[PDB]
Amino acid sequence: PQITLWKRPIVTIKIGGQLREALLDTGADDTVLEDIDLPGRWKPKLIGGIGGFVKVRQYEQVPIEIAGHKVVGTVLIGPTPSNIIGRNLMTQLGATLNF
Amino acid sequence: PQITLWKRPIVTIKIGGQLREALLDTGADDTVLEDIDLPGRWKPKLIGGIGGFVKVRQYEQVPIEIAGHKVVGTVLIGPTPSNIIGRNLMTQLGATLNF
Repeated sequence: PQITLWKRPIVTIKIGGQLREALLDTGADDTVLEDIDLPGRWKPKLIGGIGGFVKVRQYEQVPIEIAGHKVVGTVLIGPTPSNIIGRNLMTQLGATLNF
Repeated sequence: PQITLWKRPIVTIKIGGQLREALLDTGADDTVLEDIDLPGRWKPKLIGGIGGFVKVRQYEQVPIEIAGHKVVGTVLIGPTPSNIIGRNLMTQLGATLNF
């Protein structure tokens, strides 16, 4: 799709059989979702850092559908003030900013 | 331009005769720049809020050039971990996310 920026660019995502929403955030390096579970192995990762780091769980090679488009990539599960799709998945979408 | 998302989408800006850089941030409602001065009247604005709000100065109807494209809009001046171009100016650019 072509998404204008008059509103926050919130899209529907499907991940691990869970239907959720998330913000397409070009100011985020990584994807962070709070309200899901994922199976199998993970690795600890520290995010944030201003006033302290937050420990989250890094899940690799995760199949995720974003606004109807299926991709694979890294998903961090842990606290976040909003679900965020970061550049790591937007590059898998082929997503560009255009003006 | 067409900007891919393999790196942070940092662009050159020109504002009030000052050449600077800033991140095109679709996860930001507003534009916030730290390292500039602007002339004339402003209004106080509170931003942030998690752990407390930060007071900044809102400047209205500011002419700003973003990656060579001249627009007009609101600019907040005050502390920010990085200079940010938010959706308020990206709508003035006609900027879309496309995939």
